[PDB]
This record gives sequence, C-alpha cells and structure tokens, in this order.
Amino acid sequence: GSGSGSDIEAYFERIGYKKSRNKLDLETLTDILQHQIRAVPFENLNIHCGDAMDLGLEAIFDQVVRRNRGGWXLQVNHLLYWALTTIGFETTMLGGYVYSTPAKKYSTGMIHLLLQVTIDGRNYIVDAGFGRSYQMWQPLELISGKDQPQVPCVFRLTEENGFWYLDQIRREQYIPNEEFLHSDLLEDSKYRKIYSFTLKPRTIEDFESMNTYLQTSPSSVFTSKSFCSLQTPDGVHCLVGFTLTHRRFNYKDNTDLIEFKTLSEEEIEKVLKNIFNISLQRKLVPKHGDRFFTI
Ligand SMILES: [Cl-]
Repeated sequence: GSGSGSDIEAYFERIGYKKSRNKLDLETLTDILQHQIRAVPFENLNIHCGDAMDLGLEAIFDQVVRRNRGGWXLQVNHLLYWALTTIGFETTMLGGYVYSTPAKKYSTGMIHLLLQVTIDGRNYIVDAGFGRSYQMWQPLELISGKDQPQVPCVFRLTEENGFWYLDQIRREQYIPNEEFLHSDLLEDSKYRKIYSFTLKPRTIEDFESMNTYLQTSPSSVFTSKSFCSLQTPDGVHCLVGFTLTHRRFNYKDNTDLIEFKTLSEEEIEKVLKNIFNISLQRKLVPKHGDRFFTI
C-alpha cells in the first residue's frame, strides 16, 4: 500500500520530502527531483569496497532508502522511476551515451539511464544520476534547441537525426588554490557536451550487460576512480579518490567557486558521514585512476 510502513513513505522520508501539495504537476516533479539530488548521492563506493552494484529494484531500494546510500545511474534513476510511477507520473526509461572530451565522441555503449516524464501532453527529461556539476536542478522540457537556464548552468537539449543531445553552458571557474589549478578533475570548456540519447522506451533488463561491464571493465571510469557527489542548495560536494571538492554556483561575477582539500585515509570515513551521510559496512579503498572524469 501507500500508507504507514509503506515503501513510498520510506522513500519520501529518505529524501526529506514532507510536502503534500497533492498534485501530479511540474512543481511536484521538480520538488521530488531536487529533494532526491540533495539527499541521494551519485556514488560508486560499493565497487571500491569489494561489493557489487545491484540492478534489482528490491536491492536498490534497500541500499539507497534503508541503508542511506547513493548509487550510479542504474540505481538512483531506477529508484526515481519507481517513485514517480508509484505516485502516478507517466514515466519512461531512456538509454544514453556519455560524451568523452578526450575522445570527442559519445560512448559506444548505452552506459547511462535517464527518464522521460509526461505531464498534460508536455514532455520532460529527468535525471538524478549523472552527478557533479552536470546535474540538472529542474526537469528539462523536450524542446530542440531551447535555452533552459538553471542555477548550475544553462542546459540545452537538441535533436539531430533521431538523437537527442544534452549540453550545458557553464560559468567561469574560480579556483582560489593555485595548487589545484590543473587538477585532472577540472576541464576548461564553458560549452560542454554531456550525453546523447534516443526516445526509445527501455526496461531495466536493457541494462543487464552494461551493469556488469561498468563495474568490471578497466575501461570504465567506475572501476578507475572512487567517487561520490551530492547537490546542495547552492552548489555541489564531490569526493574523487582522496580529493574533496565543493563548488559554489555563481559565487561572484558570473563565476563558480571551486574549493579543494586533499584528505588522508583517516578523514575519508568522517567526510563520507558528515558531508554525504554515507556509512559503509566494508572498508573503502579510495582510488584515483586515470580514466577521464571531471566535476
Ligand atoms: Cl535551477
């Protein structure tokens, strides 16, 4: 059911969503998205504790909601899909291809999962599972070439030859610690291609192969680096390996402020709890490998 003791109740508790406006509208969809991205980290720490990334919704629910963990796209967007459909939003799973700046190509594999939500004939893209400063704060209207300014950046969805492209126009980055000016976590482009996708409806079973591949292949960013990110009311926290970062959006002069701190092994556990509300049941081995990954 949907009352006391129910999974949907526990989901809303987990994301700190106490409102009950009692409308299936864009406002409610936006609220839920924002609450989720502030509470449920984009993270892959299981991989680096020697554990699996589970694809089943039962396992995902127990890990994210009951254990207060986060996850990658196949977990946190699958959870979101479940929540939105449970309350009655017409929601569709879509498969995506992630842009690689070094390669100047989108991934061959369908390595991202995002959502489409339809409300009164209007179509929106919703994604709580890409992370860092690539994370939308509001649903994006599915309108080819329209500029959609949000706090993180201006977003654009553009259609070309049956593919849809999510791009962003970022602010100037201000890095007050020059020792981190050339961090591998940073890139210097304002216009950034994020991912591509098609509107072809998918099921979770379409990502079975990719689920294994993404957590086992040396080519996967997910096995190269350990990371977690969480959105805040004014920016993003992201830990990559031993490097903790905090971005404050539009801090001053149309610029984002990025602060850096190198953590020791003893600090990792504390930061995970204090900043991300992540408590682990096996030891994390933080890793900062060489696969392209920016914040
Ligand atoms: Cl916004």
